[PDB]
Amino acid sequence: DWPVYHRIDGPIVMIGFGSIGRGTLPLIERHFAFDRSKLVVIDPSDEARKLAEARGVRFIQQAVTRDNYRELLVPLLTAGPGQGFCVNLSVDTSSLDIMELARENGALYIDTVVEPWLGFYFDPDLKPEARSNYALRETVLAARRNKPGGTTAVSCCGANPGMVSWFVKQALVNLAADLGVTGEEPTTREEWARLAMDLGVKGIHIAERDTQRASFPKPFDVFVNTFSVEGFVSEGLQPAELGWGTFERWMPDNARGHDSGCGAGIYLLQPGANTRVRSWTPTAMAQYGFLVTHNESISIADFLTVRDAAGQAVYRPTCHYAYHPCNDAVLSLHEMFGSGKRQSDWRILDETEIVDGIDELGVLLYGHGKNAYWYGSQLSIEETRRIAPDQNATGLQVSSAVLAGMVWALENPNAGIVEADDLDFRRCLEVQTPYLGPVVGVYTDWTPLAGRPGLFPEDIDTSDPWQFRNVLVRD
Amino acid sequence: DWPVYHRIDGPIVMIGFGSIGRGTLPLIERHFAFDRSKLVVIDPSDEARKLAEARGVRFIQQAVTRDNYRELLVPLLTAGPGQGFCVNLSVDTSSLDIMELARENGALYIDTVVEPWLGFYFDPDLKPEARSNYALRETVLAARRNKPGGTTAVSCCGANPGMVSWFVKQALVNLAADLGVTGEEPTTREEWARLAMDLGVKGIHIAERDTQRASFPKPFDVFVNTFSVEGFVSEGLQPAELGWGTFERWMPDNARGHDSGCGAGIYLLQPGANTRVRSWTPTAMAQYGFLVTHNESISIADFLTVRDAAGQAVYRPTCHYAYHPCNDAVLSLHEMFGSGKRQSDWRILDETEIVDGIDELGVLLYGHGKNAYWYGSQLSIEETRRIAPDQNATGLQVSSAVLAGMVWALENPNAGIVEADDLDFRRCLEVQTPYLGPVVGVYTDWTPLAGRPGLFPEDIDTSDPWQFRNVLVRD
Ligand SMILES: NC(=O)c1ccc[n+]([C@@H]2O[C@H](COP(=O)([O-])OP(=O)(O)OC[C@H]3O[C@@H](n4cnc5c(N)ncnc54)[C@H](O)[C@@H]3O)[C@@H](O)[C@H]2O)c1
Ligand SMILES: NC(=O)c1ccc[n+]([C@@H]2O[C@H](COP(=O)([O-])OP(=O)(O)OC[C@H]3O[C@@H](n4cnc5c(N)ncnc54)[C@H](O)[C@@H]3O)[C@@H](O)[C@H]2O)c1
Repeated sequence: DWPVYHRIDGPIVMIGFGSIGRGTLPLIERHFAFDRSKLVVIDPSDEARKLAEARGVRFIQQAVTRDNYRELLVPLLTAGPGQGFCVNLSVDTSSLDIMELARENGALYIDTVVEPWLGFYFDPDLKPEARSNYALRETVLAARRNKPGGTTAVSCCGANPGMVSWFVKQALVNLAADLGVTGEEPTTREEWARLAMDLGVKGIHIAERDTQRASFPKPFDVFVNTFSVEGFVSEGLQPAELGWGTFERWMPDNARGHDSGCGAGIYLLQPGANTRVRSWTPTAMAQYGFLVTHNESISIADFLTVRDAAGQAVYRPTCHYAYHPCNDAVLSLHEMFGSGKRQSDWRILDETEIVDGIDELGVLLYGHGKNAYWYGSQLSIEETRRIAPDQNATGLQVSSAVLAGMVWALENPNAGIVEADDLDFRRCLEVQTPYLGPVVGVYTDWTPLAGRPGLFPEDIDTSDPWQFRNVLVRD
Repeated sequence: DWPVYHRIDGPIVMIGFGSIGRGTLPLIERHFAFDRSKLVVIDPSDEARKLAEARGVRFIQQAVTRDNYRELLVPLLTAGPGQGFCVNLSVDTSSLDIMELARENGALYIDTVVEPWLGFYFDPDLKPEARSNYALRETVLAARRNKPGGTTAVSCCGANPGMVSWFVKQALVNLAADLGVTGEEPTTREEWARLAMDLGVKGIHIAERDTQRASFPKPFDVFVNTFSVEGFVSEGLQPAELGWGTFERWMPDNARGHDSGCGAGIYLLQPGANTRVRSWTPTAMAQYGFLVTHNESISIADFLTVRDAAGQAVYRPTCHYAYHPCNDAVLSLHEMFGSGKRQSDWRILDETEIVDGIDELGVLLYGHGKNAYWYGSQLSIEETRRIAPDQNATGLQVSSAVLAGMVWALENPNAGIVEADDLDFRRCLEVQTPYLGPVVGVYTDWTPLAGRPGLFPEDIDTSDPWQFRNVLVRD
């Protein structure tokens, strides 16, 4: 008795059939009506081909490249009779170029990252700033300015970026209610931004702890993760990056801003997966997270910016990832950065290989009158296995978020290029929540200055515990 | 047919019966002749009591403290008929005070660390310099000056500090042959220092990689290690510390020296178990180690110091620990520092819980004509079980070193206060080698600049790859 949300009146082209594609395909088949032969999967991998053949879906074993993407995707997306849907869950392909092609041809589009064409991330002719997610996001914002309106294309609608934007909205509404502030839920961007300002939210961590454990010990010289290894390593080697709040009064010497764009970002001249921050989640309590760059770090800070009449920002929250991956990924990062190079092999943990654990993923709003508030999902691998096949808990949070964005795009098909912060957060969470396990809000009195200073001198700001000065792990 | 080296006619007083005591006692019973009833074990824990009772050995369930150690230990050391042997394998006791008591009463003494009385490691009034192993070692050096000669007391004779001092001497001999350096084998401290200078040894890593894996996944909120958790955490929270070589051109801003003493060391105003360094071992290849303070970092650099007539140091190698512990300890450190406090529970892995792996422990001599040379032990858990009971591979490298130090002290019982660098390294390795598994020398062309600079600017010294400026990892 699963709900069927909408009929798709055209081709469904899934680009990429890795961990997320494999988890999303069953949800698409479950929740949408369409003729079976309308759906086709594109992935160059032989392992992906064999899995698709076993599931009985059409499969085209090809890499989408800058050279072929028009000749390949335009016929597939315009096969008729009506509007198709491009579901982009790949690596090494330009989200912007495919998004623009889909829009030119009237097809809906969704992805989970602003990915560039193969060769971008390690091109030595690029300055660190050009490798930032801020710069990639600005290409999408410029595309929206150049062609406002038109067919809906949802950028960066996964678990994070994606779902966490909806959690921020629900958390802000919950904070206001827990303070006795009633009525008038925000409906415009400026109203959301002023709610965060008015409640005194200084910053937001994307506070995640993955406790999924494997049935085999970590193999030497193998990178192990619960989702894309190539994707995670690629983003881990990008500069550490954060949305930068107006309350901050210190940044590292190797921090830099941007000459252009929305104004909400800084980056550090060091890899994010080797940069630690002090953070907190309900199950982990105090923990280190890695400051891996993510689209929502910028987009959430941008969304919640209040400007004056002159257009200058007067309020903006800090926002960044504080990611504690599964234990085998922690070991994998230690191995990779300690050897100076990528391991010779890698593997993504299948649900059949996971003995227990959860993916605790939420937002940590701090600086307000109740200090810190964590809101998000505590989905376990055991619950995952009972409600959705072919994925672990990490994957289900992502694939259910793509499902939600697809429902929203089908229900709002003339909205133009949108981010997760632009969607109806209540409708999206209504679609996604059956796949999120426990969704809870927890207050804590912890701050980054708990237990500090210790036995060594430290550079801290005791008048403001949540300053980045105190969060960043430094010598 | 294990060799029985000597008969011990006096009391054998073992202070502490933890992981090392439990591995050393069977070796003492195997390799020395004596009546079992002259053994006495002192330990405050019930777990130790039951283990000692299971071996039918006399047990005293007491913590040795500053308030009771004289009245508790003097009768035991002087019970006769022969000369006593105090084997100190404890935590929370003063190595110096117990050592001086033993010498005062004509009893031999051996320990594996310069330990202070309980309370020192976390006294909030102590300046960081006073919490350094340099300072603790200076208390032993002063005792030797104040009372030269006399009954032999062996300070810091475990695997590291201890065995690695003998590896350094053998490695210097191997390097001299391979580099064509001619001359008689050195037989005095000055001649060893001169050999290291003449070979161009810029520095030495105590380069260790523990690959022992457990049969169960790491539990949350449990520190897991292959030896003393309390001792490892205590030394991990002391300042990072190293012997400081004359070739070094740079030290970090938070580095500090010493106004008095042998002059061979610096320390950093940060905990050593959260300080990473770039290093290398044969099985690990390039890896991160932690810069945990160790007595041998100072003692080896001091031993290999060449002075001019004025008394000023003209050559000294850098020397420090570069320790990659077992995977569960790596996770335990990330957990402990990430939370800001010790875990609620801890456990030491038993040989029955270890499924495979080795304790690769050696010395990496670098800066010479063949770049870098690693010499040491690759003892596996499988070999350990075949040759010695009640311990893992980490433990056996330590207990066999205590055995070797005991044999040397019996054959040299009036040598005064001595460090491992002062013992006859060939005789000690003759006793220890049956318990070390493969002992190999390996050259490598790896340097700390391999693959650098990369995607980001780095504060490196391209003129000399082995500078500490290139080894230390900045966060
Ligand atoms: N927003 C989020 O929450 C979130 C979470 C996880 C992953 N992601 C992103 O989703 C994407 C997929 O993650 P994943 O775990 O499935 O990764 P994955 O590595 O498992 O799978 C990637 C797939 O892309 C395919 N591929 C490679 N080059 C291709 C090309 N040129 N054309 C088509 N396909 C190609 C590969 O064969 C592979 O099957 C990644 O880009 C990742 O960054 C987003
Ligand atoms: N040099 C080396 O290679 C090396 C290697 C490992 C350990 N060590 C050192 O050896 C020592 C023993 O290590 P371990 O692994 O056996 O430690 P452990 O923690 O396993 O055991 C310590 C024992 O000391 C006992 N103890 C505590 N307080 C005491 C007191 N006041 N008097 C007497 N006993 C007391 C405890 O009850 C326990 O049984 C530690 O100090 C450690 O730092 C040296």
